[PDB]
Amino acid sequence: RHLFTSESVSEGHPDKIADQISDAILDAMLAQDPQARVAVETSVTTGLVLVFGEVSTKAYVDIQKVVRDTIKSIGYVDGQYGFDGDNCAVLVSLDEQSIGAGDQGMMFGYAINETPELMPLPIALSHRLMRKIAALRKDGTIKWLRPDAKAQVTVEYDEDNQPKRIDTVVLSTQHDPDVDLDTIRQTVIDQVIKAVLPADLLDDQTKYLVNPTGRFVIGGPQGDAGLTGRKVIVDTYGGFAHHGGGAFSGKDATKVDRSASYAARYIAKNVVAAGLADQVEVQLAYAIGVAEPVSIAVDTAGTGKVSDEALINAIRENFDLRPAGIIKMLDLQRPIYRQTAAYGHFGRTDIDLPWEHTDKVDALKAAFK
Amino acid sequence: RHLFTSESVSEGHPDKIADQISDAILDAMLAQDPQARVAVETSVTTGLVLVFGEVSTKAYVDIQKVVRDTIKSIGYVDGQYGFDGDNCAVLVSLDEPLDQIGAGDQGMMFGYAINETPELMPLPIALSHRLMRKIAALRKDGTIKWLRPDAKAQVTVEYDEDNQPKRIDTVVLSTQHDPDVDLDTIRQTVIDQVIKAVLPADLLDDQTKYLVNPTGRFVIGGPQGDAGLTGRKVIVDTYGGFAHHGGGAFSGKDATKVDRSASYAARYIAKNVVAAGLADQVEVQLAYAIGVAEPVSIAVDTAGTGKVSDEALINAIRENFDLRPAGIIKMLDLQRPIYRQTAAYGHFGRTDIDLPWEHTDKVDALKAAFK
Amino acid sequence: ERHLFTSESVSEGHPDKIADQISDAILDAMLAQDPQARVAVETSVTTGLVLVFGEVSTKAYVDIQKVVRDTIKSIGYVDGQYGFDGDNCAVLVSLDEDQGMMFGYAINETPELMPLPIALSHRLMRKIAALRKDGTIKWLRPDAKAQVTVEYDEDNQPKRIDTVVLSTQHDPDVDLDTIRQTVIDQVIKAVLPADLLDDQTKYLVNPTGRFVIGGPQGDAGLTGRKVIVDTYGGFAHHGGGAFSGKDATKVDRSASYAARYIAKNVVAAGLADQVEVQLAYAIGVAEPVSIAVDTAGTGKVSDEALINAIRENFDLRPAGIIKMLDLQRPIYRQTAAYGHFGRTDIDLPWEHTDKVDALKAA
Amino acid sequence: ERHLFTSESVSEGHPDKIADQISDAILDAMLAQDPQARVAVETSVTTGLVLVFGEVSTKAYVDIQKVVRDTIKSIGYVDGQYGFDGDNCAVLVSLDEQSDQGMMFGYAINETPELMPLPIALSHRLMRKIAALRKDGTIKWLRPDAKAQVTVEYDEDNQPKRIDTVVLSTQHDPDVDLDTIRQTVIDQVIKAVLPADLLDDQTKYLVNPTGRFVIGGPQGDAGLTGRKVIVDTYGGFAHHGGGAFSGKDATKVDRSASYAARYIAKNVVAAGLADQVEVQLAYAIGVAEPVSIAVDTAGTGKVSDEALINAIRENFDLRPAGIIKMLDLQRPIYRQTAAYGHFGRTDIDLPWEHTDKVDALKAA
Ligand SMILES: Nc1ncnc2c1ncn2[C@@H]1O[C@H](COP(=O)(O)OP(=O)(O)NP(=O)(O)O)[C@@H](O)[C@H]1O
Ligand SMILES: Nc1ncnc2c1ncn2[C@@H]1O[C@H](COP(=O)(O)OP(=O)(O)NP(=O)(O)O)[C@@H](O)[C@H]1O
Ligand SMILES: [K+]
Ligand SMILES: [K+]
Ligand SMILES: [K+]
Ligand SMILES: [Mg+2]
Ligand SMILES: [Mg+2]
Ligand SMILES: [Mg+2]
Ligand SMILES: [Mg+2]
Ligand SMILES: [Mg+2]
Ligand SMILES: [Mg+2]
Ligand SMILES: [Mg+2]
Ligand SMILES: [Mg+2]
Repeated sequence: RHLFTSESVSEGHPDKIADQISDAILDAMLAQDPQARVAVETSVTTGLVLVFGEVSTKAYVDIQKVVRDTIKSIGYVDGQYGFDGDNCAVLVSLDEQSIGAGDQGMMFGYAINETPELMPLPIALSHRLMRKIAALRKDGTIKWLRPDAKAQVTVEYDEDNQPKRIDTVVLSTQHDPDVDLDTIRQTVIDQVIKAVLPADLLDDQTKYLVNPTGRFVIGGPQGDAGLTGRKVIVDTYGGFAHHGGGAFSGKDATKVDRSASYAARYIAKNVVAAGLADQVEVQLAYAIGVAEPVSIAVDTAGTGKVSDEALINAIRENFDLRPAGIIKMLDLQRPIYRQTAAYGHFGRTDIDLPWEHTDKVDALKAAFK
Repeated sequence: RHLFTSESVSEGHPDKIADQISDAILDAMLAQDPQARVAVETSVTTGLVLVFGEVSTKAYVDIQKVVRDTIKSIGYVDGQYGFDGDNCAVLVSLDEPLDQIGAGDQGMMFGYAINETPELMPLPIALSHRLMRKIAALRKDGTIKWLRPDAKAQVTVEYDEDNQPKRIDTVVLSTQHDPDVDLDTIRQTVIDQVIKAVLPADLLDDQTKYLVNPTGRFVIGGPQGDAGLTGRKVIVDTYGGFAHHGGGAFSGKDATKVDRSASYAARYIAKNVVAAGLADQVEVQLAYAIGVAEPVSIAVDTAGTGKVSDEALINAIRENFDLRPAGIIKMLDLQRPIYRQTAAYGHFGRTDIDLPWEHTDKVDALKAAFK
Repeated sequence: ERHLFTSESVSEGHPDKIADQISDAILDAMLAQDPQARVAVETSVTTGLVLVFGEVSTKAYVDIQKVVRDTIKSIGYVDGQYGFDGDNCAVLVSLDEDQGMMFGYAINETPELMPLPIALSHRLMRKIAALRKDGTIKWLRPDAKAQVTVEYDEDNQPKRIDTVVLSTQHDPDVDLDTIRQTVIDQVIKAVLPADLLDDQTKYLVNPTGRFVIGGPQGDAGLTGRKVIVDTYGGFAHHGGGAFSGKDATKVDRSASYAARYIAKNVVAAGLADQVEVQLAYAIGVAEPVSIAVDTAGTGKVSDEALINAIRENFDLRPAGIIKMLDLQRPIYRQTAAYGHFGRTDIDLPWEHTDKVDALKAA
Repeated sequence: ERHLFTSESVSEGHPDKIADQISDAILDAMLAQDPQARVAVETSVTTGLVLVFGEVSTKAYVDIQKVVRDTIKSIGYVDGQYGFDGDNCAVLVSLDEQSDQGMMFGYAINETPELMPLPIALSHRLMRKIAALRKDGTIKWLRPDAKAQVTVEYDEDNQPKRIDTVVLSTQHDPDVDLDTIRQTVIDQVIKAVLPADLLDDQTKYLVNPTGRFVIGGPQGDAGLTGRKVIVDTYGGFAHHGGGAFSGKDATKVDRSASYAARYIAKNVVAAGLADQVEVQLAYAIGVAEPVSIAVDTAGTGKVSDEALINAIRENFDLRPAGIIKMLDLQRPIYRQTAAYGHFGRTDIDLPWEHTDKVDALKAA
């Protein structure tokens, strides 16, 4: 029985709090200094936010205000949650310091026509569940919802490895303590899960598990811990793709780890959007102090409507893949990163990310003329 | 040109300092309480070690002593380096059949093995690990007294049309050193006593690029200029990006965490399959459901190197491995202090230490399943 | 020119007192299992944070996190609406493994033989706290402060009470007029002696106004930054140690307790109306090398003769003081708020007047 | 019975003084750009750690990390030798952004030219000398952390009769034996600073009686802002309202009125209106002027107490705002006070140590 599970987490999850803080600080600095170099880790545990890293910028930023404001947007805005943007400890250890690649790295991109956003079905549905739960909290539709939430979607795959059905949805949400489990369960199933899962993939055997922990009143960093870059699979493709092993949040586009991974997605997505494959993993190899990627591999899983060598050729001709090139190409020296630090860097329908534009379709179509 | 790069890092790298501390605390507790539940993150920056997490144990452990002792073994001792086990800040924020123990995460875990190396690991990650382990051994036995703990290796292997390892294209190796040694000496010494001591001669040619400390001088390192966190070397810890990920991290977690135990089990499978000659390579894929001991689903990718059916191989695995969380713990004897040693130079492919999930003692069981 | 003198006291809830009580709660925890425990434990508290740091040497097993969080809960920080909570705040722990002057003071201004300003300040903070904790006033929150200005006559006798300033943390659902009338009636008028009050006595309750979030939230607190509050409200001189976080091995603490024990017994015996006792220790000499005494000419006896009675009736060696006052017991958390001296509400050995007959007889 | 009195001072290197200097270095940094800067900055220091925390409200842009690490380097913790280092130690920062019915006491006494009690003054002079000798490189084996305790013997009339005991403990490189440490401190520090006319063959000199002392600063110990208040003031000769100075801008009457109280005491005694005086200021909530001024001359008054209080009300602006203008306190002048005493300073120029109100008081 071919079953595959992917997870996503809300803005409220401690690991995502860390990622959003790291990227909020990045935005704050790019907002004043497009040239800002940034390398900012965040750690969060019971009542604590430690920010630490190197930075090099002309920008003047009140880190405390950025951290506390980020935590408030997420929804931690009164002490009944245990965690509060105004009342939590914030400790800061920042150093201040004011082409060609710096890492001998591998970066991977992926796309697949399983969903309109060209993402695998499990990660895409997980993301849509966390984004819906969050929207329902924030617009005030469900007043008892608290920030921290998690979804795991198990999809059952065919003989052809096509998505046959949805086997299990696990969804856990933080809530006000004045709401009983039966209400939380019925409400999530009805207004979150059944609002987002396509009806044609559900049957009477689909398992819906809401808050299997039971009550979940105190959350965020309170019982738990959270760190920058511990939701890499959530951040990318839910484990459909390979990894060079950087993490994104807290890093400016100077970091090819981040910029080439965005570029790799841009390629994969345009290839599949153009119909040149049903799925493709793009593999970029950089050498230290060589701008151009030293090597480009491509895996279509034999869904390629074109040669592998011919596809690699189209990509070398229509994408600038030098670190500097990618920055100009995707316009990455702008404060666009806080919004990526929850609900996935890839497959985003709710916000406009440059590497999700399908504006290289005509360029690629034309390359076979 | 089909090129593929993997990195490994020394005990001295800040991310690995974090991983070793988290797992040193785990060992300390298992050493007194095999039943110890542990979830311990570590963060390290300039002169600082923050330890934080949940724990539940009958053990009495001096966390400060464990952290400072771990940092000293790594080699940060007697105040030379700017990071020191005796002199650094340490802050601690700690909270306080075999069927019916089912899984807690609705997770995916992956295992991998490939006959590219005797340890049955991909060539890039394996060589990277061997370089960091050699540099470390040479420091610690005192063969090269000017070496400092923090070091990094990136090995680029060139693959032919059939994706077989053709040659070694580039080795990048950066090491921390005493400031009284010039770059030319560092470079010639690393090339001769580390790289040429470890890279198989038959994969080297006059076009192999050796870049040692391409940044230049590297005197202050560890957490000093940098930052390090538990579970930010997951690719280093596993298969150098040859395999897929459910997205746990290992260090700081007791074997109660199926994220860790099933990943160990998945390697044990993959390695025994390939060791038995039932494939040249296999990725093993385990799917667990919340509160179901048995994996709900097992997939297997041989890349058409399978000497046996996929359905028949999955069958042999279900018959010869206990894959219940509790089962894996008994099977691999995981309630022992065996984890500090995994937190640098890879969890997989280890020839220098004895890890249960690296034993090839299920070969005859699997061979026998096809006669 | 009006001879006015002001002293302040602060509640368990004040951030500096939170620090002092945590440091001393950890000390008690260890003495409770190991009377020989050596302890030197500083605490710092700011927005949502408690850093504990210091040296310790003990056979005791103590969960520091549990001690810190339990201390903070007793103080009354027990739900997140206060901003500060024993369950939800950050707790960081950094625990490793004198040629001095000390001063004592006593004065017959109050039955406890303390200066009137510090004594009244302490009684106000102790009453406000009792009223919160027994649930008499449900809208009170932990953090509170009192400043009592006493007017002194010619002869420097307490003539009247000029001003009482009292500021308390409260639930936000209670109006200022209610807070003021309630504190005046159930705290101030319950504690200030009527014979020292007149129609000119100024009562200022929460002159800042509303005060809903407090403790370490807006502020900062450190171990040993309420030394004047802890002692005699500025009537006395200081060698300049602080008490909380230190076992009785620290002569800074033990000799200061001993100095009070002397002063109090001298004045209780009627040998003076007031006395400051001054103890000088030399490094590696058990006995104090020198004892001075200032009666402010209220001495019923010679200074040299009084010093003589003290040398004859008190063991003043560090070891001696520990045995004499039985100081290797967990009795210190109690002292870390509402004053080390003049305590009628708890039993401290250095407040016993059991050496009166010994000094009368001399 | 022998009337003996001991005061201590500590070096820049002592952990409590490291905390005080960091808190005041941050204050200076902000006043340097914003004279109007409101500041309330605590520092804590333990093994390899500096936590900075407090409220602040300023137009100034300050790299706190750079200020902390630079302060620690001046103190002498500079090249990874000592186990505490300005470049290698942890620095954590928790600063919030916002852009008293008190007693304060002053004291002066003609026991020393600076008009300070002899014990605290001599203690300060020993720590300042030990520090100068380290920093100018005269004694290369000295390390930052050091402590002095001076016991003075007093007469029946409480006049300084002699110096009974000097205790001085210094941190040192481990390659130097105790006999060298002792002879060097006695010769180049103690005998360089103690007035010969107060020494006799009974004067006890104890140098490093503890023994070896190679690791110090915050390493084995802990240090906090405002735990050297007696050292910072008058060595226990005076009374205390119970503020601490370092980390606080002059907006804090705790600090500004204490400076003002010293300014008064010193000018009174400098004018010869008394041999010693303790000045006592009482402030009431919402009254700029001190509500009450007491004065204790210990019967050394050459004038009435009521007449002296009158001269003080007529010649000093004692309103919080008044004191700031009077002593020009909205300037970066505070880092220098955070070691070797706020009062009696001969080596630096502090406004509250000027004796420029003598003629005003003489004339009254
Ligand atoms: N001047 C230098 N020259 C060379 N190497 C250095 C220098 N300074 C630091 N390093 C090393 O480079 C490391 C950073 O590499 P890396 O492993 O990428 O860091 P990371 O903090 O784990 N981030 P990332 O891999 O991008 O997700 C440091 O931890 C040191 O090991
Ligand atoms: N004490 C708790 N009570 C209730 N729910 C909790 C508690 N602790 C954790 N959780 C929930 O479980 C989540 C942690 O699970 P997970 O997403 O695996 O995070 P992680 O362990 O921080 N990261 P990783 O190891 O990289 O997979 C929390 O964010 C909550 O959703
Ligand atoms: K966690
Ligand atoms: K880093
Ligand atoms: K101290
Ligand atoms: Mg985590
Ligand atoms: Mg990287
Ligand atoms: Mg890192
Ligand atoms: Mg998980
Ligand atoms: Mg304070
Ligand atoms: Mg002292
Ligand atoms: Mg101390
Ligand atoms: Mg005050």
